[PDB]
Amino acid sequence: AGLLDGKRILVSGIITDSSIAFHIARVAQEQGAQLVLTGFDRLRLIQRITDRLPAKAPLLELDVQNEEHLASLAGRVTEAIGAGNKLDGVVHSIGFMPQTGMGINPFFDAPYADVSKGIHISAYSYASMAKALLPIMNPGGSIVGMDFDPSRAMPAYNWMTVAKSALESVNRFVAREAGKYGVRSNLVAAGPIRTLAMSAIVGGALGEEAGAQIQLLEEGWDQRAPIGWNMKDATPVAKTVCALLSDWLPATTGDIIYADGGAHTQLL
Amino acid sequence: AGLLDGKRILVSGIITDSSIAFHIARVAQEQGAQLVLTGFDRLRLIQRITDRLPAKAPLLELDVQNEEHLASLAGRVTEAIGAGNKLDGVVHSIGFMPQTGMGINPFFDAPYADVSKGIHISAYSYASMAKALLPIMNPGGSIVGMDFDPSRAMPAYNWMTVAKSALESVNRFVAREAGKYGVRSNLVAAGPIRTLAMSAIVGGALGEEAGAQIQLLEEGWDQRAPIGWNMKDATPVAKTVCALLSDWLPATTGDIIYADGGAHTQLL
Amino acid sequence: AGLLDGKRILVSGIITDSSIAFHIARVAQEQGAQLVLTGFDRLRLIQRITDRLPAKAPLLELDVQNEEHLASLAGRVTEAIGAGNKLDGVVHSIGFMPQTGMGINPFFDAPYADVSKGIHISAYSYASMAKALLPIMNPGGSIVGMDFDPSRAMPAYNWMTVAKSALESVNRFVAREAGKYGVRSNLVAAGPIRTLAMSAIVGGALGEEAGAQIQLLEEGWDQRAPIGWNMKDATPVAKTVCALLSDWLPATTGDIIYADGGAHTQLL
Amino acid sequence: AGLLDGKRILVSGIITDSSIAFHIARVAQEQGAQLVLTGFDRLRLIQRITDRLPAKAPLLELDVQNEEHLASLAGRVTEAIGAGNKLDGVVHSIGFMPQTGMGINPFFDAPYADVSKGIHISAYSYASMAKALLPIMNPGGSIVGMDFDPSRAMPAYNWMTVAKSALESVNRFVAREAGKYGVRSNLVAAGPIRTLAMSAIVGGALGEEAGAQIQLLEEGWDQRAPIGWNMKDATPVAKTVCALLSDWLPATTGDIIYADGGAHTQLL
Ligand SMILES: NC(=O)c1ccc[n+]([C@@H]2O[C@H](COP(=O)([O-])OP(=O)(O)OC[C@H]3O[C@@H](n4cnc5c(N)ncnc54)[C@H](O)[C@@H]3O)[C@@H](O)[C@H]2O)c1
Ligand SMILES: NC(=O)c1ccc[n+]([C@@H]2O[C@H](COP(=O)([O-])OP(=O)(O)OC[C@H]3O[C@@H](n4cnc5c(N)ncnc54)[C@H](O)[C@@H]3O)[C@@H](O)[C@H]2O)c1
Ligand SMILES: NC(=O)c1ccc[n+]([C@@H]2O[C@H](COP(=O)([O-])OP(=O)(O)OC[C@H]3O[C@@H](n4cnc5c(N)ncnc54)[C@H](O)[C@@H]3O)[C@@H](O)[C@H]2O)c1
Ligand SMILES: NC(=O)c1ccc[n+]([C@@H]2O[C@H](COP(=O)([O-])OP(=O)(O)OC[C@H]3O[C@@H](n4cnc5c(N)ncnc54)[C@H](O)[C@@H]3O)[C@@H](O)[C@H]2O)c1
Ligand SMILES: O=C(NCc1cccnc1)NC1CCN(c2ncccn2)CC1
Ligand SMILES: O=C(NCc1cccnc1)NC1CCN(c2ncccn2)CC1
Ligand SMILES: O=C(NCc1cccnc1)NC1CCN(c2ncccn2)CC1
Ligand SMILES: O=C(NCc1cccnc1)NC1CCN(c2ncccn2)CC1
Repeated sequence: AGLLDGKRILVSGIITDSSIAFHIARVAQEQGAQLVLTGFDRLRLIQRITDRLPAKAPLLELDVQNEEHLASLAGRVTEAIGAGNKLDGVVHSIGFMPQTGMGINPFFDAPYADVSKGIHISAYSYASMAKALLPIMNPGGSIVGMDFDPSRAMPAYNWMTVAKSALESVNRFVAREAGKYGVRSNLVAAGPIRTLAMSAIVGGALGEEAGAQIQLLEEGWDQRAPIGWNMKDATPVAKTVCALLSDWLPATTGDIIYADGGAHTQLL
Repeated sequence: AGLLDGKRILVSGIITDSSIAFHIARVAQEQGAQLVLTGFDRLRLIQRITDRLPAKAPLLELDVQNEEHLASLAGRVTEAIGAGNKLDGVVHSIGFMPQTGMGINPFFDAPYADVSKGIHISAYSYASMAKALLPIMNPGGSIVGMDFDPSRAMPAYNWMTVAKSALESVNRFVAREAGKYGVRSNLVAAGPIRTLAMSAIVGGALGEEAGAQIQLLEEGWDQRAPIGWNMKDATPVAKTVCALLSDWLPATTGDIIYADGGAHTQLL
Repeated sequence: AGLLDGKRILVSGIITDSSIAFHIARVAQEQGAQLVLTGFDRLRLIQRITDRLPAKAPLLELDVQNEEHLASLAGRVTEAIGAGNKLDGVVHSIGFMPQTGMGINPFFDAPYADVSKGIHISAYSYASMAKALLPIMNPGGSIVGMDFDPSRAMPAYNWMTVAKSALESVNRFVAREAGKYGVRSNLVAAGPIRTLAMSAIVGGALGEEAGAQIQLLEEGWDQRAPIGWNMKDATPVAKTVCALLSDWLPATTGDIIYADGGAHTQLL
Repeated sequence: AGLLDGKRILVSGIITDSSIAFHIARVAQEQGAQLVLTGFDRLRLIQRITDRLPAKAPLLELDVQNEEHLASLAGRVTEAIGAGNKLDGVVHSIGFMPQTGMGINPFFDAPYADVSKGIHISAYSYASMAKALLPIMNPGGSIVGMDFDPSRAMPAYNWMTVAKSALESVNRFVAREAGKYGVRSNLVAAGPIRTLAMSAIVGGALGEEAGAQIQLLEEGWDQRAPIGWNMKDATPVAKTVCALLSDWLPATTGDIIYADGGAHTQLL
């Protein structure tokens, strides 16, 4: 009798046990959803990590920059869920920006080849995934992507902020296409989460200046948030994604839900 | 095993069977919530209307302009739910603007005494209700109010648009105070709903010009909405309010959720 | 050969030599404008203060809460500028909120009579002034009001923030009416300025807590602003108001121009 | 005694007599500015077109995708304005999106190679130009770029809307870097202008459906604008760019000024 009882949902973006997608997958399974998982490059690691989920789920390879992977995706998902069955939900939890684009060097020194790779994976792929999966989605379905509020500039995040501004625009166009299938498209703008990569940045992987800036930036959320913010807890973010995958927000599309403790609503 | 199983929720704003609050109350009861209702002026009518809800609920008198009604509210609610029990949710579904403020005459011709009455009932009362009820709310609780997107000016809505801009500001301050109690505060910005008063305006109760403008304004929503908009169906709005009252959006506060078919995200 | 050569402009809001309106008036006169000034309550003080402006200007009494003052305003201005002449510009630099509404006590403890007085003077009066003066304004004319960004909640500003949210909504409706006369209506959202009242608040006139919060709040602007922010210098704000009064922003109306050093565009 | 008397300004983006940059260049020269022009690919055509400007100006070749052109730009500008002299202003009026990205085919059918080329020219190049020219800019200087409001999705504009969302984000980061030189960075969001390319689209160059959608979209501006909108008149847009290049908006940076007749402030 869970929130997502009987729903078939595809979850992308698991790489480690600290991935936001790992927590989305765990909460969705606790709420009765039947999952299909997609992974990039390190498939042996991803299978070993996902063995720790409450229930066993099939794992499919998906590199969003690979045209062949995207062209065969719908057929591979149909084989995993069985003929005559369709998806009720899709979770995009994919992001990447080369070090040159995220504070290892000044904003002006990031080459366009690096920025373009980052925009392909972080923004264009949201449209790529919707194109591939909408023909195998049921009416009343839901597509959810992960965002980080880019309305104002900030230190070190640099070109990844630009990629998120592009993603928010892409989401509004995806909602127009998804609407024809009776499917909603929305993003969850989360507060900062201490994943393995974020902890490494704070530890100085992109230089001391960038590390100090990210640490101070992350600390501002708990101070501003009227209900506080715990960067070591991904469960409130996972619950918000599940709310959008459910039948309980049926009139919301092309939109952004903020799971940030209310920090974006307060100046100080 | 409903979305709101075991929750004690106060619902204000029922006047007829077409009130948005009537639909919020019905959905909340179908989802296992135990309600307390508040009504203004026509208590015999409200009792007769609420006899049609799935379950019987106690009805309390509340005029938000009456200081005595607000001062005794917490004690009257405690008597209705029993000593030692507290509320888990509060629904503000209250609004009013005199005819002079809503298109019966030009924008510049509305006297301040009329505008002030409208702002008292539609915006200040959101803070009044939170002040009265937060001392009897449990941690993890939720306060929800009804909004109509006022970010851009529009024909005929006139000073009620100004009252909604004030309400959105009030909501951000209420979230600061509610946070100290472990309580969230949010608004649902709904698309237009054909209540008795809205149908009367379309029928020309505020003059032909205002009626023609409101009819054309309301018709724009379904055209712009990627998933469409049915002004004769309040159920998607009621479901969204219940989503905010639940434990499934635990990191959202001082915010606005749009239940408008995605119309605010599209230009044409 | 100044920016405003030959223009007839009404400037409201002068009380002391630290008033934002005093600096707007000085810059407008240096740029060739012919002024008419309006003052409230302390007319002997205002005449003595305005004797320090580069040129002598007629001073008229205007209490925005007084219906008689507003009804006679157009006739009194016509007498001052001469029959057959009209205004090219209007500056609204009026604001007030009782101490109960600005941090001397908690947000929930401000009585509605006090909040209503504050909203009348700070927001409704923008519509009152436009109603009185549009019949004596030339096509190509400009109305400008003073704003303080209220999109996010902040400590101590409390109900004055709510009044500014209402003012921004009022400005969008005033633009609809002013457009029929070929007149623009806009607001300037300024960064914090150390006027006599603001210095007194920092000095603890509204209590130590409010003073400490306002001081820290004000200090954040210079840190966030890419070009910095000097709270002791009103000249950049006065120049921005003159830009809107000129013929150089002819396609901007119902809008907000930010003269805050770019602080609102940066998170940290 | 013009608005820009004695200022040295670089203007990019002239291709025909209908280019927005042609009108910016003409108004800047009428206001006393000394110009340097940059052109792409068709240099013989651009020289012939710019012979019609009020004053003769040097023309330099600049393809924003060419690393060599950008590396030599500052030296070539210094040679044109003379040693010991620096620029006071820079105008970015550059945009491009392949037909696949602007309605000749569905949104999902635009290949990433085409979208990436469009984002390089329309958004990344704003950062490229600032990097090349800031070392030869005077304190008090100004950088201005051209925008088209992308906050909401719209028919046919498709991936060019996504490119504008990226440009707005880039502008906020450019303001951080430019601030170190005492230079402002802002965008002008203009209403639709009937350039040669826009007239060809309305005439069906990108298919009948796209043409019909663009014509209806463009027609909405004049209806919504409180002061109206003339798509055949670029002079109000050129005046707004000159206002930002002047000393009259000295506290505005990382921002957007809307020269759209106030259309973005009104729903209907
Ligand atoms: N961590 C935070 O503070 C935070 C906050 C808000 C939003 N987000 C967003 O949440 C999402 C998930 O990030 P995360 O923080 O969990 O980090 P993560 O490293 O755990 O997840 C990112 C995922 O992207 C995948 N990926 C990269 N390139 C790919 C490609 N070519 N094809 C397919 N998959 C590819 C990686 O394999 C990985 O699984 C991202 O969109 C991120 O921007 C993160
Ligand atoms: N109908 C729409 O199109 C629409 C759309 C979005 C939001 N809303 C908002 O939803 C809310 C509910 O409105 P509705 O459309 O259901 O209409 P409604 O007439 O059914 O409800 C408004 C309620 O306000 C109550 N009220 C008025 N003055 C009061 C006072 N002094 N004290 C206490 N209660 C008082 C009335 O008794 C009534 O129950 C309002 O805030 C309205 O602005 C309506
Ligand atoms: N000082 C700041 O930090 C700051 C920043 C942004 C915006 N503002 C705004 O600028 C405007 C001017 O304020 P200021 O800071 O120069 O302070 P101020 O005290 O010098 O000016 C406010 C003016 O309002 C007038 N006023 C009050 N009640 C009135 C009434 N009933 N009728 C007519 N006039 C009345 C006062 O006489 C005074 O001249 C206000 O709208 C204020 O909110 C101030
Ligand atoms: N026309 C409108 O309705 C409208 C409205 C708002 C904003 N804009 C924006 O105004 C700007 C100017 O466009 P326009 O409408 O005057 O059209 P336009 O065709 O006259 O100008 C665009 C310019 O971009 C140049 N360009 C293209 N690729 C280039 C490259 N690789 N290197 C250098 N220059 C390159 C072209 O040569 C041309 O001069 C664009 O950013 C456009 O998006 C246009
Ligand atoms: O989006 C975020 N974090 C949000 C944030 C911003 C500021 C402060 N705290 C948190 N992280 C993603 C994670 C995936 N990516 C990545 N991972 C590995 C290598 C390269 N890139 C891109 C960045
Ligand atoms: O907020 C709305 N409607 C939203 C809307 C706007 C534009 C087009 N369609 C819908 N209605 C409320 C209802 C309660 N009020 C009221 N009721 C009775 C008498 C006076 N006022 C105030 C107005
Ligand atoms: O709007 C402002 N200041 C903006 C601000 C906000 C936060 C930090 N720094 C600056 N001041 C006005 C001034 C006129 N008013 C007033 N004056 C006298 C007595 C009562 N009220 C109302 C408030
Ligand atoms: O940005 C605009 N127009 C704004 C607009 C949007 C919707 C309705 N009316 C106007 N035009 C530019 C012009 C330069 N570009 C271009 N030119 C030639 C070939 C390819 N691309 C890119 C598009």
